[PDB]
Amino acid sequence: RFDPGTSNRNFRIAASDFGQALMLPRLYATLEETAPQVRVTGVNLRHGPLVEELESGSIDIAFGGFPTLSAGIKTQTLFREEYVCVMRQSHPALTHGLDLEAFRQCRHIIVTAHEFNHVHEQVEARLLELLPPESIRFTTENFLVSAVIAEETDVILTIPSRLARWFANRGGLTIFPVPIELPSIEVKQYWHERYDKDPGNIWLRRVIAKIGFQNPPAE
Amino acid sequence: RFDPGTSNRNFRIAASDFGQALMLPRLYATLEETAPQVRVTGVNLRHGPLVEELESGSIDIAFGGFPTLSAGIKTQTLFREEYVCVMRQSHPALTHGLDLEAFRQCRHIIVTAHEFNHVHEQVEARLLELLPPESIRFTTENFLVSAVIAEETDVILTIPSRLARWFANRGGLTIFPVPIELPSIEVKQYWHERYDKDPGNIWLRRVIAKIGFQNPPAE
Ligand SMILES: Oc1c(Cl)cc(Cl)cc1Cl
Ligand SMILES: Oc1c(Cl)cc(Cl)cc1Cl
Repeated sequence: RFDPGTSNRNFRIAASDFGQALMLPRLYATLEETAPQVRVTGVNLRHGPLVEELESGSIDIAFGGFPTLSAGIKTQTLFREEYVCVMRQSHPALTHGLDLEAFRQCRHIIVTAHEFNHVHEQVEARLLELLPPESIRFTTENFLVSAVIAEETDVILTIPSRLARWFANRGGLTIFPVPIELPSIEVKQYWHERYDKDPGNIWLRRVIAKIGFQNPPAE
Repeated sequence: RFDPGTSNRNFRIAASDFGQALMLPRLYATLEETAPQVRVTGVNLRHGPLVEELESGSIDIAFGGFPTLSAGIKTQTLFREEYVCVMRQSHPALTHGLDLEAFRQCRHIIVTAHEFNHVHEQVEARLLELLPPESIRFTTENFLVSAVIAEETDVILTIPSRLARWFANRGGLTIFPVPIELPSIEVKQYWHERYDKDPGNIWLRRVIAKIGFQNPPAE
């Protein structure tokens, strides 16, 4: 039996750093108003098979796009996302703009996700195919790290538009279209069928389904 | 064995997400001007022994504070850091003040570092000791994630002052002293003695030793 109003359960959500930054603030009001002793922990993605973390209960929900989670896994598709490019407000390419070749000759920072089997790996692969190897100056596993490096140096960064907009709304980056075609991605929450009937998991699942991920955090 | 002006070597630096965000932008000018094909990859901290990653050449340099790195390891202490608290400018306790009692009754997000054996674990331990368990609403392994969440919710975040001051520029955090006695920490670069004589490693270490970590990134 799980009662949100009195529980002190610590829920663990596996997600990229941006996924955590997107999710947790949108849980705050719900926690404050209805589950004041419930704790939520964001857990970084690891190389091991995520399905086993979900099966054992060491992760309650995975939040992201995880193409290799299937067998033994239930899902709810939360939203669809598209990629854009960002550069800092004082980037010298802004004076005359970029055609596709000038883009390829700029310096880039890449977020790598193939080691975590996160759907961003599809974009990573396309960028690695597109770009001259010497054009790639930085690599990182974390989205927020790459965004703040783009604010402080002349590197181009290709990222989900929700992440881009968060920084653009604060003044630090400007957004422009990716000059090649990239897939859109589906972001979902995932749980193991072993916990499909668990009252705590069900509660968190349903809370997440109520979240508006295109809007500011409530309250 | 190594010439920076022509090298296409990919150096891997292990660090917290803030450490990566601190380090890489401060390498950019050096790379642009003296080593245009050298790539730098920020690598997240992991639960396994970091000494083995340095030993195997899997990581070139570790950057941060790692109290369990010793046998087989050479270090250079780069700077000392102290902690502060941040809260968003629209947080209620802003006016009241942040006395210890009011601090304890606020909601907190804690950056957990003990699993990575990073020196922030010392501050983590002090907070967990003083705060009631119901005061801790969120946990994350990522400093930048926690800063985004503090910017967007009424949680209090206790962090290195260099992260706080820089992060408070955009968006709107207010910095407070922590009403707890906290140690300062030493930030160092770490390498394995096996690569003490590797010319590529030597070059990168000396570049790092010339960085002003108290100043903005060059350019
Ligand atoms: O991991 C992600 C999540 Cl959960 C959401 C978005 Cl929009 C992007 C990423 Cl990379
Ligand atoms: O990992 C860190 C580094 Cl490398 C530098 C500072 Cl100032 C703080 C942290 Cl948490």
